Amino acid sequence: EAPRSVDWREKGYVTPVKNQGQCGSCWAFSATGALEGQMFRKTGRLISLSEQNLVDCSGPQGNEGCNGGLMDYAFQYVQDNGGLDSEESYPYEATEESCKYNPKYSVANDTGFVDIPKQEKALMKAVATVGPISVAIDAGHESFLFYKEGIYFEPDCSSEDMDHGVLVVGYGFESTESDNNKYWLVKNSWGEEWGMGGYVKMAKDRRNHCGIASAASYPTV
Ligand SMILES: *[C@H](O)C(=O)[C@H](Cc1ccc(OC(C)(C)C)cc1)NC(=O)[C@H](Cc1ccccc1)NC(=O)OCc1ccccc1
Repeated sequence: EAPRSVDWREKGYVTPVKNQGQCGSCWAFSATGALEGQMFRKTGRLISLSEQNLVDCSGPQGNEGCNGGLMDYAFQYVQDNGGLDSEESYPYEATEESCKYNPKYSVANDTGFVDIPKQEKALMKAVATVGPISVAIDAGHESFLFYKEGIYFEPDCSSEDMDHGVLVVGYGFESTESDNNKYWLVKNSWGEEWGMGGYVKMAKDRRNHCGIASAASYPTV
């Protein structure tokens, strides 16, 4: 099943890499990334969404602002809230502020989310059919912090204890690397100076490396 390569950037699903700065807001960037993709699918307009709106306002859903949160809680907030503001109307400050949500500037919405079954084959299918997917990974490693090029593979990685929300925008394979040659194409939120222009190729089909298939979901819009 599924194409041998997918890349939602080339279809215009994906906003430029952003930078969460010194705020534990990775979950919000992964969520706005998944939502940006699904709104684009619906409407043909690609609009950067407000991570700050999610940071300040999705407390009721269970999120903890700059201290952490889950993508599904963010999707739940957008639903509960009846909308989400744009990045330009509600810009990123990288700290906890009073919730400033103004429905007058809502440019997005959803009707819940879908959690993907915990298998890479299932992630493959969802990426191929739906668009960018929110995923969490065990990013807690020097080798990840200082990642720059190639297919990321970390022997001590965990498939069960993930700590970092990112966005899978596709998958592929190295004509270079073809032995364990496949990778997920992953949009991170640490600015463009990290990894490959802010992106990382995570090892694909290596028995759920770093837990990339263990917490995948997307908003239904
Ligand atoms: C976000 O950037 C995260 O990475 C954060 C933990 C963390 C690790 C390392 C850093 O340092 C920098 C890289 C420099 C920023 C910062 C923060 N992770 C979360 O927010 C997690 C990850 C996750 C896992 C699975 C699904 C979604 C997201 N969410 C979280 O920590 O969950 C705990 C929780 C919070 C609130 C309520 C209930 C549970």
